[PDB]
Amino acid sequence: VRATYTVIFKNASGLPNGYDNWGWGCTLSYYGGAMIINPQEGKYGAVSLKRNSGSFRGGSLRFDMKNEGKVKILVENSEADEAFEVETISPSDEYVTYILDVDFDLPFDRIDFQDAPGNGDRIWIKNLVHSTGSADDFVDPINLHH
Repeated sequence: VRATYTVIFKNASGLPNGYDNWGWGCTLSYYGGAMIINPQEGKYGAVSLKRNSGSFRGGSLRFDMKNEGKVKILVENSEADEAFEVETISPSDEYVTYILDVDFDLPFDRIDFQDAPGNGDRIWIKNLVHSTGSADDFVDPINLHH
């Protein structure tokens, strides 16, 4: 089957078009094309990118991230009140591109980036894309565009 790629955002100057942030305990800013999340210490803050209409199903999530502390990646189904941890990512000083399988058995309409250690470490995200296909079959439209 042909995979469907959905670019949520490439360079960000604000929240992605068609998305809200249903997170807590962070302030967000935008510079260099990154969504810059500054969690508040003690809050275990998260951005929870909420798709205003419709849902994704399985597949994979791709994004560029750099991060001062561990970052937990999750997805949620709002109607079902269920969250699913996808991955925890170690600190990195430089952007890394991740492509991760989403093994959640339900559709998801939120994607979360959470300050796992709760110590307020900043998180920088660019180039967030969903594919209906697997992480291994991902043909990256961001790098192709370059």
